[PDB]
Amino acid sequence: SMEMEKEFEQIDKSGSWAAIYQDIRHEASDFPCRVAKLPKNKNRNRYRDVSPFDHSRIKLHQEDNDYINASLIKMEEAQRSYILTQGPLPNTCGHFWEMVWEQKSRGVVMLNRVMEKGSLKCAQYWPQKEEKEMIFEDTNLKLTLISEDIKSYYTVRQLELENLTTQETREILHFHYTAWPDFGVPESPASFLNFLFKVRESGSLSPEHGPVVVHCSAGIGRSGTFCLADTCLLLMDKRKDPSSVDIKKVLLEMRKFRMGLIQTADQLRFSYLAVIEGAKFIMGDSSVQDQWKELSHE
Ligand SMILES: O=C(O)C(=O)Nc1sc2c(c1C(=O)O)CCNC2
Ligand SMILES: [Cl-]
Ligand SMILES: [Cl-]
Ligand SMILES: [Cl-]
Ligand SMILES: [Cl-]
Ligand SMILES: [Cl-]
Repeated sequence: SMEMEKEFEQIDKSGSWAAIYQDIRHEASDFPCRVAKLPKNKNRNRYRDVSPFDHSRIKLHQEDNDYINASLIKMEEAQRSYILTQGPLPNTCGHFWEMVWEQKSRGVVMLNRVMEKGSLKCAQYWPQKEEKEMIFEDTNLKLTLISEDIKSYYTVRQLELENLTTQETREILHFHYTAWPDFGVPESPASFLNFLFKVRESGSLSPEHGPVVVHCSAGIGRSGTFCLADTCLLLMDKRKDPSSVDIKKVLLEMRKFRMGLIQTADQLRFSYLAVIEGAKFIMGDSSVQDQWKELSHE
């Protein structure tokens, strides 16, 4: 029916997802990451092969060291921005919340678990109990769990972030997709889309706020899948025209701002599936959102 559906079926028939995905890797932008590779920043990076480009990196408003492994993905035509970052390290959780503060983000999207495949993919950067708030002494921020709503494959938390210097406080929404394997895919397009539209419905993507912060362990694989689907749905929505959306071109545009977005060919295949199914809602069938909520078994 849609032009991306036709392409999807042709790629499936010819079994060429791996070759399509490798073409994207071959054509993807390459820009320098000199700040990331400075010896003083070695312990601020989780993975030595995952670095922010200098031209798009988020700078901390600190005179000491402004480096965080985070990139501003600025989608000009779609008119949506995202900050993609790695899962914070035990020594960078203060930097992480400093970035959320300085960038005026309303939401944090977390697509991984703290422990995956027997390893620590992300530091425990938010408080798990209301009565045990966290204080980040290096960046002078306080973080309190206000409430949380646990569902079968995601959790939403309300956090309070306080600048202890000025005593201003902000409510941060934490959207935690808990059933997405590292280097894997979500269990259905339905559950992925149900989650994405929860983030959308919260207002956290509004241009009145700073860019939403999106992370997985590296800030590229699952994070890239999430952002590609959202931007493609937004572009389709802006024009009310599925055919104007070239998913591979959009992914290449995003990769001008951070390397390695979408880490497997199956994640690329999955993001086609999410966009194709999300298109039903965009183009005026709001009952599919109800089917997602049911099929996902919240
Ligand atoms: O968390 C993700 O979805 C993601 O992109 N993970 C990535 S990308 C990436 C790695 C990982 C990892 O978690 O081990 C290891 C080193 N190579 C690149
Ligand atoms: Cl250095
Ligand atoms: Cl977790
Ligand atoms: Cl495990
Ligand atoms: Cl960690
Ligand atoms: Cl890659």
